Amino acid sequence: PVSEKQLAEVVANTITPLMKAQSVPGMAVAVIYQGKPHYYTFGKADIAANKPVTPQTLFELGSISKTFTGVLGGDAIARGEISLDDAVTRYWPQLTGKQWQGIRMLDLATYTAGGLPLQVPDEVTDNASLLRFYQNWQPQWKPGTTRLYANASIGLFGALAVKPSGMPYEQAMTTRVLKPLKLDHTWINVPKAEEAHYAWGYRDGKAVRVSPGMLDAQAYGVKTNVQDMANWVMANMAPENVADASLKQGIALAQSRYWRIGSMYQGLGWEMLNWPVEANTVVEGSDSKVALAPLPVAEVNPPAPPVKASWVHKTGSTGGFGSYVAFIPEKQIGIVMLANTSYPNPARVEAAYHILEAL
Ligand SMILES: *C(=O)/C(=C/C)[C@@H]1NC(C(=O)O)=C2[C@@H](OC)CCC[C@@H]21
Repeated sequence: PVSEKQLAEVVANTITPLMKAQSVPGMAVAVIYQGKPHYYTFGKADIAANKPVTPQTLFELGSISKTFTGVLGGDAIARGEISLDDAVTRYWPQLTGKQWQGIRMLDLATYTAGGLPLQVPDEVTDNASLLRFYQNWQPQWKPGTTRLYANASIGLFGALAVKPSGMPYEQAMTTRVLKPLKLDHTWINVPKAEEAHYAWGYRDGKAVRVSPGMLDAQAYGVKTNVQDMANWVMANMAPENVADASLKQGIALAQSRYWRIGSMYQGLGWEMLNWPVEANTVVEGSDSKVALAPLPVAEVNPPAPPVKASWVHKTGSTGGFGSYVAFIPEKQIGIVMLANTSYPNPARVEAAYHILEAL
């Protein structure tokens, strides 16, 4: 098999050149292999302070936060609280606009509502304005025909999905996903006492961190360390090991195939491609020109339950952070790459593929 010594060389020889080429200050990596996570840390979390990256350093996950959103939703579905086939309106009777008529919770969850934009406008600062926004939105496409990557879409699915529980989103997440999985250093809002662990992001020489915004916890506001993230990946890769019945089901639902777009399949948060898949196919869908383009979908009805022979992944970025996670259930291997610099997505998947290919 692969030796620990060999794995360390593979990780160092892949990660060290990447950091130098992409000028990334710090990086924390976890490689899941043979039932155990292996940690590798590099560089700095804060240049000014000269603080090294450690397995406790907190990185902004950006869109990888959507995997937590998906699982939390799947768990609510498994509890009988929500259904993906339900009209959005069942959860928001105030959304009276007739354009929402045939739009389901599935569409919000999978960016398939019909043209919801990338971001919730900055002018949207509260509930009543959020209503104004969706109420005046005019869909470019009919529901279930076009996938357009949007925080305005999945962010609303997140808010609405926790409504029947009676709990605010943050408490629903902590109570039903984070605490049971022992993700004690995973935060939507980082306490004052945990702040010294929070790395600084770096853009083009400026120290940066994520700013607030409507539906941020649902779409891009989660921060964690590489330990919690490795254990999160391990729960999603092997949910047979998750004791909570509905949480086990929610994990499955988030890795289920709802739509096919080219060579990939849309889940709830997670995205998948059939394994074996070559690097060039994964890398080519990594591009922003592609990731952000509106594309037609082929519906999978009924949705297909998780398939073990899959490359499941998700990229995430904020102004100062660049993260990526990928695992193959069939092979029980996975990788987590957290970084305090948003470097090119294709570079992320290339390195992840190369090291996983070594296993
Ligand atoms: C998820 O990480 C995410 C939310 C939409 C990040 N948004 C942005 C952005 O700058 O608007 C990026 C881009 O990386 C350039 C494009 C894909 C999504 C991500």
